[PDB]
Amino acid sequence: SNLSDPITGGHYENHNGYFVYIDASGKQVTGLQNIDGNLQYFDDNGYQVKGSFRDVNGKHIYFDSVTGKASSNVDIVNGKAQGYDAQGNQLKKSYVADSSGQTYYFDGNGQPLIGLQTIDGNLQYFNQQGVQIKGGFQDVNNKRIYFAPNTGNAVANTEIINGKLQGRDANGNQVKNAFSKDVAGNTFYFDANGVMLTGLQTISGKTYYLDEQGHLRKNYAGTFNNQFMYFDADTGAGKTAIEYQFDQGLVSQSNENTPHNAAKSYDKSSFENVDGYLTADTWYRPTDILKNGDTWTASTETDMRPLLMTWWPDKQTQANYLNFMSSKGLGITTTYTAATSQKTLNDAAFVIQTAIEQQISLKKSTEWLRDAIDSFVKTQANWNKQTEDEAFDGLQWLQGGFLAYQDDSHRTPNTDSGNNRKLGRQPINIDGSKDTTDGKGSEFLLANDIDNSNPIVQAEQLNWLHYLMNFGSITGNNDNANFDGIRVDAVDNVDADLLKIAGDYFKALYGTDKSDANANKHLSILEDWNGKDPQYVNQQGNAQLTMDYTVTSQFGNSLTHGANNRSNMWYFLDTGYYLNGDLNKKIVDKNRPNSGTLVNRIANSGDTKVIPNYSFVRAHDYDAQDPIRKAMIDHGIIKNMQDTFTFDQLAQGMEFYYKDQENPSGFKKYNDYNLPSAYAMLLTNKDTVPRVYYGDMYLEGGQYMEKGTIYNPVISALLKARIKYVSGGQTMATDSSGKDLKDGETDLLTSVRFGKGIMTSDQTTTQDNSQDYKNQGIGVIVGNNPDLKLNNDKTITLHMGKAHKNQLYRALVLSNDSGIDVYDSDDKAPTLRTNDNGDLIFHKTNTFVKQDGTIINYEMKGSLNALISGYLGVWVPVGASDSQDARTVATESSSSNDGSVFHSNAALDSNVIYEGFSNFQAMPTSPEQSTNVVIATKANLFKELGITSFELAPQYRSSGDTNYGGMSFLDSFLNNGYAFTDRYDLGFNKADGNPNPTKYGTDQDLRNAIEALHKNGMQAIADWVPDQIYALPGKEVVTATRVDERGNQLKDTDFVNLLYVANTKSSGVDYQAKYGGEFLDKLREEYPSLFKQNQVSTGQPIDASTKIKQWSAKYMNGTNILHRGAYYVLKDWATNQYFNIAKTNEVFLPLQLQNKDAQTGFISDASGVKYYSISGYQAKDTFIEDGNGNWYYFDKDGYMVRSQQGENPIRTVETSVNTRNGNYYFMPNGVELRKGFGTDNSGNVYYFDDQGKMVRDKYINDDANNFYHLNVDGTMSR
Ligand SMILES: [Ca+2]
Repeated sequence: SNLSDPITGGHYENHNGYFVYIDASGKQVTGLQNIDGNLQYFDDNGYQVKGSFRDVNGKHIYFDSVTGKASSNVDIVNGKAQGYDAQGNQLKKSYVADSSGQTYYFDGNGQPLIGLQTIDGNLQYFNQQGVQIKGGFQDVNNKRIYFAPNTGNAVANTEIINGKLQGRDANGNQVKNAFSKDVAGNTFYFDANGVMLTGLQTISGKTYYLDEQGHLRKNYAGTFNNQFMYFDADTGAGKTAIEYQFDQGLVSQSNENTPHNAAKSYDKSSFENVDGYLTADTWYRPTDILKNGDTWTASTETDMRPLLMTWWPDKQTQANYLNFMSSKGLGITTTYTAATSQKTLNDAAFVIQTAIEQQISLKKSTEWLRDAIDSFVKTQANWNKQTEDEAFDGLQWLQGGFLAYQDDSHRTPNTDSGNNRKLGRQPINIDGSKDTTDGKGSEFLLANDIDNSNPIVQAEQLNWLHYLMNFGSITGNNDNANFDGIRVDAVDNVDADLLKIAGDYFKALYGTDKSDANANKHLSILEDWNGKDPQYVNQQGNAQLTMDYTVTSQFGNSLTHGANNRSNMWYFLDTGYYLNGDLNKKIVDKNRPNSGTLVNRIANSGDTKVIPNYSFVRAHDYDAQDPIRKAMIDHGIIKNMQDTFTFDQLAQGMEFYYKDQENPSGFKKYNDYNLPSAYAMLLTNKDTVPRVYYGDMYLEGGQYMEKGTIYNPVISALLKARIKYVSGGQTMATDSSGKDLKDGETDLLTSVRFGKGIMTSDQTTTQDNSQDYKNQGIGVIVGNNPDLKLNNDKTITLHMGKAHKNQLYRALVLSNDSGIDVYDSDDKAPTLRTNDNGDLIFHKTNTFVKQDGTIINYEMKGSLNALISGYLGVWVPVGASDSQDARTVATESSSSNDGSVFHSNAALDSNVIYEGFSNFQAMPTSPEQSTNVVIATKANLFKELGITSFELAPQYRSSGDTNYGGMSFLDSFLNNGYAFTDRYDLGFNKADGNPNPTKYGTDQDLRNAIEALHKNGMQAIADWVPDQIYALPGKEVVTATRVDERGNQLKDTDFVNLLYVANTKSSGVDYQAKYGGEFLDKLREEYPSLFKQNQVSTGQPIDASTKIKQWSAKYMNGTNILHRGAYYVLKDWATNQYFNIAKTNEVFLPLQLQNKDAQTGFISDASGVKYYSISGYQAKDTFIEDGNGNWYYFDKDGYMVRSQQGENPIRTVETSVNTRNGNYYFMPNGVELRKGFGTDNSGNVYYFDDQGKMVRDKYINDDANNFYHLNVDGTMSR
């Protein structure tokens, strides 16, 4: 178990080059101590010991030289070596490696073994001091033995004696007249004189080829005797490759059972199917049924049987089916291989059929068989994800990989999109001009990706958008229960036309381009992560607000992420904005490489036009999802981030996450540092709409608003202070000039706001002579160094401005060693008065006086606790009225002719968005505690924090645990609303009348929540989620290619243009059917131009001429891989045609099923070799694999390709299956060379890969460390 009980909550300190550990108590630690799972030791002075042994109790414990952690070592004790484990026990009969990477083996007495030894059946050598010889020869006994580099085990090896290679075996004896290897893995042959042989050699009646170096060449084809010869993969022995290796002659399969097992009918009646095609788990209606295994009786429509009882795609599958069903008690357990004769396999299928009919009679059911078939099917690579090339790079990380659907009118016309499906039309690639680069958008994200490039689908997205912005009017005839603005989810993963469609809709219906008051009545945001999206959005007129990741990113590097090494606060300034960082001169740099922060705040007087934006520190999807899961992983609750977790599992993890977040130590493993300081900056910045995350205010798990966070009071104060004081111009500075700090420099950031009409440091009074400014403005000081101590001389200054000369200021918020104090009003806080120039001066030590109460002492000291790791001071002017409001109302006048919607100014800055949900909330324990019920009772609270818009979670009904194939995502099983089946169901009752809330409550709860926010003068934001939809219940057959997030075919995939069963069709009787397209006709009549205006990506306008009441594949770009297999849709290998039964004039079935004679096997004729598949058809223009694993290609004429004498064996193949195109090497018996070198008629050597294709223009490596190069023309330079 444990040598010492663990301790937590104490910091490590370093004194005089040594680590000390100080307890939670504040006590220095001596002796052996398990601290946070690591066993460590401190001597009597309290210093930590590293790379030395210490004696505690009966244990001799070594501690590591880097970490000081207890680990195994060997100590020379008195005269002798003795091994020790991590717990300090002398080891017996065990290997141990010491500090220097040497290995000993200690015996029963603890004494190391010396000399030659056999251990666990391994021969090893030890030097006279007991050390293990590794990676060298050694003359023990008469003999000479080589010992392996890591194991130290005896192995054959070669060395160069004099000038000639010699071979040494495992026993240390030289090798004479035999094959022997070397450590690398090369085989040589050594003659009677000991000397290695070269070239072509015949020994023991067999011929081997040794190259110039003497290496035995296996799986090597070439013309050695002026006649072809292929050298074996097993032993390298030469075969003439004249003998055919296929073991299956042409045989007829028809017999007495064929007419009985044939299909009753060739159509959808007698065959289970998808769009006419058949699947591996298809059941069919045979003409007759061998009831009970005795008597054949005509079948009744309900007597369905599995196709795999009677037919198989190939012999391998047949043999596997037989072996699998056998193991389940259905007959003699059989070891069948593809090599087993076809007659034998078919006979064995029938004894299994008989047994099947017996267990059907015995059980009076077929469900046991459904489960047996289903299980067997998943076993086969062609019918599972093994042929789907699961990958996790990029967005594939979420669900394991994507399939892009194709326009294929010949095979899958229902699924044809009518030449739509333009992928990756993100803002920067809206016109496809970056399709060949990484600037093509990652169109595929999650689930079923909707084709937003299709005009018809674009119209439907507008219908949905109308439905949300009139939700209340339509669903409750309540014109006060309507959403006011939107958030556009996943901007970079959809067609950017949607932004224009949304923008123009808002223009038409609300005149958002007419005034700031109209625009700001419908606050709308974008989830737009690309670093070039801000500038796009601004070119297109800011119809929705861009995020400002530049500021969120800098919070990450300078405050929020990591215990120690953080970027300086200097980086917030982006001094590069000005030429030569001339803060003195302030000349703007007109021509920089598109870099830096979106809005400069060094001296922002409102004089330069800037891009309007929202900003945040954290989000429901930023710094939440990963930490919450890392916490679960760290405590063994789940293994992987994509792992499925239950709600209970989430709750347990959440308890650790909370413990870490509130940790008094001040260290955070999963959670973010300095959130209060980050909000202090977020909430005082000019030219932004800040957004506040629910999960920084309340705890992210459990019930909605169940418990506030420790940050709540500080952030609540900042929010109320923002209403009272935050207006006017801004400045921002740091006691720093770059990455590195000079002697006095603290790297403390100073951010100031001046008051309503005050735009600069030196401005003394407003132009309009308003006095509002005097009691407004704010001062913020922040640091990222919890070990910050000022020099005695040093002074830190807030330039509150020449509009605030001689004024008294009081603290709103001040940090200290146990927390951050919050001062709710002037009387309770320390005051400090500004000088003649308007500066508040601060020293290492300060003596502040309260306005009436007392004298206060306060040090400018970095602190470390749960609320901060650094410094935070905020100061406000005393004398602020109780109802003082510094905000600017938005003006109804047409201020701008620029065409733009949003404008960054004091009015827009007066808004605050509250993102009011967390993805990790628990499900409501009762209807009364549902989020939207709570929001209604609590609307008041947010009015007083200055929230002007409430961003509600997506209200769409969760797809839940439903999972038709593939990886489920956390959105779905956590019911957060981002994963949904029905876009229009926002919590309606079941059709039987029973309640059916979402995670957030019923549809009435939502309308009440929205109204309540309007009664308190707040807007409601709808989450618009056009990228995807989950768990569609209806199957269709699509043509699919395996693709990465950008829709580019994976480099090494056979999955190209294959038929696949996907879940793409909606129920048709859901709320998408009720409300789909219903509002478009009214909209076209009222606002024609929306439907006549051309969209950029398509050159076309949106098309409301077709309505979408039911989703189906034709409106989709693709899906995450569904784990069904590349050939779950059944196909004949010979002709490559897929089976179908939809229309009687174009039926294709295996011939057995139509009571015709199916012949199968290889048959020679005067012209060449032919092959017939199990379904009875001739192989033409296709690759075919025999029962022994050999591959062949059959040409257009139906003949196996084979090399002729004196002619080039390399052939260029062009097939119906395009992926297989390439240069192949076929032997005289037609076998394809794979994973090996092949000589042409002229002596040039080429290499052919795992699948037989020639490899060109690359270096190729070998298991024995041999390197070769292949030229562009294919030849091997080597
Ligand atoms: Ca997409």
